[PDB]
Formats: sequence, structure tokens, C-alpha cells
Amino acid sequence: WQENKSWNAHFTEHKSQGVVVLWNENKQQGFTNNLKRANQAFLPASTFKIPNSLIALDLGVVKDEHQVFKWDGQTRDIATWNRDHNLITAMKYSVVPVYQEFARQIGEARMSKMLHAFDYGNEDISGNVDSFWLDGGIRISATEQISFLRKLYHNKLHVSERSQRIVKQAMLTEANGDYIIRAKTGYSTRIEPKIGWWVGWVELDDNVWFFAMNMDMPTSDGLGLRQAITKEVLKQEKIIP
Ligand SMILES: C=C(C(=O)O)[C@@H]1OB(O)c2ccccc21
Repeated sequence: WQENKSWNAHFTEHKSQGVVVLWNENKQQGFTNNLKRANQAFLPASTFKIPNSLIALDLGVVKDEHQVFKWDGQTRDIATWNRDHNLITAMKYSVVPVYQEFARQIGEARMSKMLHAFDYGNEDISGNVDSFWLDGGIRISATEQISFLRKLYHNKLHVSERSQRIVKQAMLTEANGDYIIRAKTGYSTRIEPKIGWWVGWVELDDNVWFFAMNMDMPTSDGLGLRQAITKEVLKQEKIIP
């Protein structure tokens, strides 16, 4: 692991504080601007949608990426949530109430066993079965997110290959002729400190760069900084143009 404090300039530029962690898969080398915060464990918030999706698929709670989960008719503050969703759009718009129903159907015993099998964070699901990743006991650091994502990339988690392929499809965020980004955002607001997350990886022709970032996020107005700061780091390190 190497520390590169120069990336702090990207946070300071936006009056922010946080951490970016990168992992060069070919060379098995990690880089970060803050080795302490890189290993600080936070609520995963919606980044938990990655393991939750895997478990739901593997237990048949979700049949496939086309199955429709009908809106329950309750109007919520995020407009995109007030409609029917499949796994692809529920990941895209981070639709909490769809995933809350998954978790209830999964149930606490199976949720706990799967997170242990995944070696996920502190493996603690204390709290409500349908909100613990938002206001319960589960904590994961940026470097632990990378360990988890690497197993997913390699199809090494303790679920079927199909489940892992479908979730990686549903993580698709950006692609062009230079790179592919598979990732998931998160925003933890229920418990302090409020933080934003972005975790995933960048696929190149001949390498994969895993990343996990979090940043202090006192208001929703800075959420776009999650991707913008990560991309400034990726550009500085010549991973993306
Ligand atoms: C949409 C979100 C994002 O882009 O990060 C966010 O995901 B969750 O952490 C989450 C939970 C409740 C409300 C919003 C969110």
C-alpha cells in the first residue's frame, strides 16, 4: 500500500474531505490518499445493494434482471422511486424500498450467513432486517469494499456464477472505447457522519483497477463530487484519459 497525499488536492478543491482507494489488479498494489481513512469502517448505505442483489438472486428472491417489482403506491421524496422497477433500474436509481422487501424475504438468518460467507465488512447485521445497512450495525471500510469487489469480479463469492454475472451487469455505470466502469453509489444520512460512497472498478483492455471512495457529505448538493473526485484521481493516475 502506498499513500499519495497529492490526491487531497482534489478534495480540497471542492472544500471536501475524504478518501480514494485504488487497487491495481495486475500488480497487486494499492494506493490511497489516506491510509487511516482507507481502513475506517462506515455504514455501507446503498453500496450494500451489491451484496443484497447477489443474495436475493441466489435465493430466488429475484428471478432475473427483468422481473418487475411493482411500486407499493407510497409516494416518497425521490421521484424515481415512485414507479415499477427491475433489478437494473432499482440499482441505477438506488431504490431503497425494493431492496427492503428483498431483505425481508431473505430474512435475518440467511442474510447473516451470506455476509459471513462473503467476509463482508464486520459481518454484523444488528438492527432492522430491512434497514441495518442504513441505520444498524454493519460497517465496512473502503479497503474491505475492494476485497469484496475483487471476489465478485473473479466470480469467487459463495453464490452462483449467474448471480455474480447478473449483478455485474446491473452495476454497469459507464463505458466507451477507453474503459468500462461498474460501480455503485451510496449516501449514508441516517447516522453521523453523513458520507457519500462510490465503489466499483474500471476495466481496461489488459488490467482492472478497483476503487472505493468515501467523503463527508453534509448535504445532498455535493453528491456529484463522488464521481468527479474519483475521476480526477483516475485521470491523474493515467487510468482513464
Ligand atoms: C441515490 C443514492 C445515491 O446516489 O447514492 C442513495 O443510495 B443510498 O445510499 C440511498 C438511501 C436513501 C436515499 C438515497 C440513497
